[PDB]
Formats: sequence, structure tokens, C-alpha cells
Amino acid sequence: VGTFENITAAPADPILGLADLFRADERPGKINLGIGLYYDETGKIPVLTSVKKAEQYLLENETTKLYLGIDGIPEFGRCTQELLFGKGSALINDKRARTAQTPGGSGALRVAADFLAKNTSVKRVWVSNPSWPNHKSVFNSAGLEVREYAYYDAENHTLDFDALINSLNEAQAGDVVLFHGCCHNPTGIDPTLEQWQTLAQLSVEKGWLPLFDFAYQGFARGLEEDAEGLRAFAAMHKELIVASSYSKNFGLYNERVGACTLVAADSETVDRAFSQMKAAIRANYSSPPAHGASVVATILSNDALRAIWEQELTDMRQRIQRMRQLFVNTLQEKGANRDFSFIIKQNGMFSFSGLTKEQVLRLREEFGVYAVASGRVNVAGMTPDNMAPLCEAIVAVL
Amino acid sequence: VGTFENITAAPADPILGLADLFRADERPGKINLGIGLYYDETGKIPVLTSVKKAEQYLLENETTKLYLGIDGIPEFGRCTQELLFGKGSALINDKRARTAQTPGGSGALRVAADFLAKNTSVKRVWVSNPSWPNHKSVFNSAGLEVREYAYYDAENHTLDFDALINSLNEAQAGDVVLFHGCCHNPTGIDPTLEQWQTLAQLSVEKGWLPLFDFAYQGFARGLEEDAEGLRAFAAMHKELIVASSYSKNFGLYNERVGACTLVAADSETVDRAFSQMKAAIRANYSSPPAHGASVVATILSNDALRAIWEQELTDMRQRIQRMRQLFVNTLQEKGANRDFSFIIKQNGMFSFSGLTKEQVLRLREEFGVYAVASGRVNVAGMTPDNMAPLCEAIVAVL
Ligand SMILES: Cc1ncc(COP(=O)(O)O)c(C=O)c1O
Ligand SMILES: Cc1ncc(COP(=O)(O)O)c(C=O)c1O
Repeated sequence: VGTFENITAAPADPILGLADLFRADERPGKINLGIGLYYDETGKIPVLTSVKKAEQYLLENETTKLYLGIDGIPEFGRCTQELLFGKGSALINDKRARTAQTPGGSGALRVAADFLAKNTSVKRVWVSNPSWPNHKSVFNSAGLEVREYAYYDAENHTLDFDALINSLNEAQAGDVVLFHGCCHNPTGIDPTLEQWQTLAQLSVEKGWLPLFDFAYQGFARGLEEDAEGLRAFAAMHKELIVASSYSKNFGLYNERVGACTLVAADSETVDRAFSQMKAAIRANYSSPPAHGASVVATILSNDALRAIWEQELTDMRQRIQRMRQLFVNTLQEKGANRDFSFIIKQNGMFSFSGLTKEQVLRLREEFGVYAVASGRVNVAGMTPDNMAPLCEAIVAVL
Repeated sequence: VGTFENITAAPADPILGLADLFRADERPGKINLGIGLYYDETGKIPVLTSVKKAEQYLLENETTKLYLGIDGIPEFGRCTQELLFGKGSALINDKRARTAQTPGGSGALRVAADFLAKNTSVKRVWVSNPSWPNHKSVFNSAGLEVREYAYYDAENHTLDFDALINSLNEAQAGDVVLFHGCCHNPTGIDPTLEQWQTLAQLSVEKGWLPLFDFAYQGFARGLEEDAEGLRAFAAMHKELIVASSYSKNFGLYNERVGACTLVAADSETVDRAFSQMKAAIRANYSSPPAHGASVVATILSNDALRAIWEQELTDMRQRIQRMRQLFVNTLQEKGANRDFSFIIKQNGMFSFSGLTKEQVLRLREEFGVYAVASGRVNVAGMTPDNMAPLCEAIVAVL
């Protein structure tokens, strides 16, 4: 009697399964608007110049591949805290935060989930509906219940703040509430500063533990501005957790560079808690991969490389905003009667197109255009060369 | 009332806690025989030449960092299966095996444990007494019970084959039994081929699911020879799991390069099982880090680089063998009256020294010689320059 005989096949990942269909499609002119990769104006996914410079430096100067500590490169953790909280933050001066280098933002989310499930009485995590599909899997893998809160007004293409507030009414003291720090995935709709401040006050009154997922810092307005919501929470909370990723804003997707940051009331408490976070990492992958995080730490700690990187990040933010405008314009030019102007108000790589599952299927099967079944399209996959055919396809299924 | 306030500090890792103490130790003569790192004759922990050359190729030819698939680089998987099972194996031609690239051997162990606990009826894993200390933590954290079988005869410094087989008669069908492929950690004592064949037959009769941990392929006798015990299992079993590591045989510790290989009765079953292993990876770190695995796959797939690497591995293995001999001879010269000849018959980086916990504590506090509290010593940390002080210290505590 085989152990593997009773196993049920896993469903296809809603995002990665799509990219597998795309790689199999033999039809010429297929267009990939699925997975969240940054493409340049020629349809390629390049390595940043700042990253190549840093990798050259590492090649010439690394003398050993000796294991990192469980929590990773120390300079990486410190530069990360400055990015998130600000160079002179009280949180850093009071030594209230500890950061672990992790394998991507995904790995940072799993490390937090394992830590919470094993060392606290947290039973429940609240996630926006919609959210990144993998959020539920990560927290469920540690045995945590995941509930959903309302977020998106699909009528006005706006944040439904009233429904958000009402739907979080039953989130209890000691529940985790997950917020996207900026560039909400998939809607591209973020709270305003005043909405963030309102959420911060309510969180402290209700006793929630906030967990911020930061995968797109620098893609909305700028590095400092995109962190304003987080910093409004950090000014008011004793405790919070930040999972952050450098996959997107350094174009380091496949090197798995992220961080999990813990904040507690004081230095002694966060050190105690962090020692249990390190134990959860040790029972998982033991210590994190060095190459990607070394690149990031090299760039952030060298003024000249850092200035190259900040300009590269700006050029990527601006290309995406330009494509958002060109998309709306070309849809009108190609004859759409539906108003797509809301696309211009959305932030980051993704917008909710408002297409139905049926229309997304038609686009894939009839026109070779690949989006996620929720209607999320990757605007950063749009180029001046593929824009007209893409828009003709959409207009055809409207 | 903070969520983190009542968390208890985690105890130190028996291996990584020692490394921290050693780093902080201010004495210039300190000697590190704890963590399993390869040192060259001069006390350095070098990057291999094959690896530097492969990294230079990657630097100049890499055009993108786009995500690998969940299971990683395909050539890496194929080359791993060839090393494990042999260039013309029936497991491979029958398409009975699927491999996922993982963040180290540690990550491969957690992926297997998550996959087992979430998709099968397995409740119990059997691990040798003694074993690598992190084995229990990994399987306990996935929710599996850990049971110990007998292995080492401490009086005779030998494998107690009878005790082992008696202990394992309590293991039931559908339990997982974990075997070290070669260079048993910490004892350095491995089954002979005959004993492997005996366990393999006994394994099918009782219905165990074998799990091989293969972190030292090439450090006992040779690449092919060190897999004989696994290949005897593979010829008889419908199902098995191998977690393997390239940290040590490539000196790639901090890049986290390993693999989890699943074997099932046929191609249809292993694909069904592998789909759930991918789901378990997706909810952990999503996809594995590219740099380290790309280096390995570049080396194994290029005949000139492979030849360099295979010579560098031979040199490491022989250097360790020369140190085992030198250690025994120098102990007698420095006035030890115990017979340490058993060290010569142990394989790999580690010997079980027979020192007590109290003697190990003295070696550290009074002499700055760092060994694990079990008395395991890293022979690969021994050099001609530190042999005399190390042996004088040991004689002083007998
Ligand atoms: C909201 C959110 N969190 C986490 C991630 C995962 O990032 P990473 O590739 O660093 O694991 C993504 C993007 O993939 C994301 O959009
Ligand atoms: C038996 C055994 N399994 C697994 C590992 C973990 O290897 P890695 O560093 O690749 O995670 C080690 C040592 O590191 C080991 O000795």
C-alpha cells in the first residue's frame, strides 16, 4: 500500500499556472499581462545596471561562502529599517525593531506566520478581498484561520472605506490585520494619508496586530512617500510586523531577497520575541541566501550606487504611469465605449480592468492575450509595440 | 496587553550558538571545531575555483533575474538525479522521479516534512540516535512526531547493527525512516554495502517510507561510491524521498543550494504527488534562489568545469583523511593514553571524540577550543598549524 496513492492533485496556481500556459502557446504575437514583472520599453525583463555593478564588486571581493547568521547580513537589516521607518526614527533609536533577511517577501510572510502560530495566541489573520492569492496559503500553512475584509468598490473603482470599516468590526483584540503598504495587489487602490491615519487610530483602539506587506515601495509616488501609511501606524503602535520584498524594486525576483521586521514595546521584548523568530527560521531553511541580499546591501550602503538605483527605480515608475495613460488613450482610439479613466488613478504595476472571467478567457483563447482570471492586468507588461493589438483585443470582447 | 509580552526566549542552537560564542571570543589562539565548514591547509574557508569561474560566466551572460519556476532550474534537477541514481538509471528512464530545487538541504527537509504532514497519513519519523540536532526541530515544526532508533555503540566506537534492527522493529508500516546517505553526522560511521542491502530488504518488508539525507556526497569515498546505499534502496522501493545538499561538496554554504527528490511507483503517481509538493513550496518561499543553483548547474553541465570541481572535491576529501591520521598520531605524541585509532575508521568531516560534556566545556573555557557538547569535532577544521595546540589542550582535559 503506497503512501502517495491517496494524494489528491493540487489545483493550478492562479498566477503561475497562467505563465505555464503562456510558455506553451505557439501562437505568434501572444502578450503576457499576467505575473507581476517589470518589462522595459522593448518587452524584456532586464537586470538593473546598479545590480550588475554590485555583482561585479562581489565577484572580485568575496573570499568565502561561509554561512550567514540565521537573521542574515546585519547591514541589510539596518538599511531595511531606515527605508521603512526613516533615517532618524524613534523606533530605530530606541532599538524597538529587529529584522531578519528572508527568501523574498513570500518567505518573510511564512516566517511571520510560523512565528505567530507557535509563540502567540493569534488564531486569525484578516486579509483584503481581493488580495494577492498566495496570502491565504501562507497563513493557512501555519494553521491560521484567514478571514476577509471588504476593500474594493467595483462600481466606482475606488476604495470602499465604509465597507472596509464595517467589515473589520468583528476583528478582535489580538487578531492580525494585513495591510498592503502601497500599490495594493490587485486593485492598485491605496488609502489616502487621512484614511491611513483613521485606520491607525482604529487599530490601536481595537487592539489589532498590524502586519504590513511591502512589496512595491517606490512604485506609487516615491520611496519615502510610499511608506507614509506604515509610518502613521508605527507612530501609534507598540507592536507590528512588516514583510518587505526587494524582488520588484531591484528587479531581483529570482534571488529571493526580502525581510521580516518585528517591532515590540521595548528593546528587551523585541529581543526575546526575535529569538523565537530565529528558531522558526532554523526549523525551515536555517539561514537565508547571500547573493541577492549582498547586492541590495552593497547598493544601499554606497552613495554612488544608491543614486544610480534611485534613478533606475524612478524610470520604472514613470514608464508604468506613461503606459497607464497610453492604455486609456488607445482604448478610446480603438473604439471602447466603456470609460477606463479610473486606470489613471491606480498605483503600481496592476489594475483591475473590470473584465469578467468569461472575457479574460476569450482574450486568452481568441487573441493570445494573457491576464489573470480576476481581470488583473500587468500594465508594466504593456509596451508601445504591443499596445494597439492589446487594445483591439479588449475592445473586441467588450 | 501586547501580543509579544509573554513570549519566552528560545534556547541557543547547539551548533549556531557555539559559532556566536566563538566569533565573540577575544583570544587569538581560538580554534573552531564546531560547525561543519571545510577549511583549507591555511585556515581559510575558500571559494572553489570552479565556483569563481562559473560566477564570472553568470555575471557576463545573465540577462534577466525573472523568477524560476516553483521547482527551480530544470537542468539542476536532471543533474541532481544523475548524481543520486546514476547516468542510466531506470528511475530516470521510467520517469519515476521529480526534483525540486530548494534553499539548502535544510529547506529540502522542511519541504518534505510539510508535504508529508499535509498530504499523507504519516505521523511518525524515525531518526538515528544520535543525529544532526536540527532533524528533530524540522520534523516537529511540520507537526510530525520524532522517534529515535539505536545506531552507535559508544564502548566499541562502531555501528551497533543489532541494536539498530531491534529498535526499528517498533517502526510501523507507513512510518518514515531517515537514513544518512553517507558520512553519518555526528558519528562518521556508515553501513557497509551489505548492511545497506539488508536494511533495504527489511525496509520493503515492513513498509517503511525511506527518507535519505545526503549532505556529504563525495566526502567518504567518491561521488558514485557514496550513493551505493541509496541506489540499493532505489532498486527495491516503490517510494522514497531524498533531501540533498550542495553546501559542502561545492563550498556554497550561504547560497542555500539543495534539492528534494520524490520517487513514486510510476510517472502518474509521482506527478500527482509532486503537484502537492509544489503547493507546499508555494506557501513557504514560493520559488528558490537562483544564484547558487545556477553555479552548480553550470559546473555539472560543462565537462571542463566539472573536471576542475571533481579534482577540488578529491583534494578536500584527501586533506580530511590526512588530518584524521595526523590527529591520531599527534595525540599519542602529546601524551594521551587512550587509544584514538577509531578516528581513522570514521568518514567525512566529523568524528565522535568520546569527550564528555564537562571536558568539552573545559576545552572551550580554558583553552579556546570549540567543539559541540556531544563531543563531535570537525576534522576539516584541523590544520598542520593548529594541530599541536589542539592536541595539547585535549590531553590536558583527559
Ligand atoms: C503583495 C505581495 N506580497 C508578496 C509578494 C511576493 O514577493 P516575493 O517574490 O519577494 O516573494 C508579492 C509579489 O509577488 C506581492 O504582490
Ligand atoms: C546531515 C545533514 N543534513 C542537512 C544539513 C543541512 O545542510 P544545508 O546547509 O545545505 O541546509 C547538514 C549540515 O549542514 C547535515 O549535516
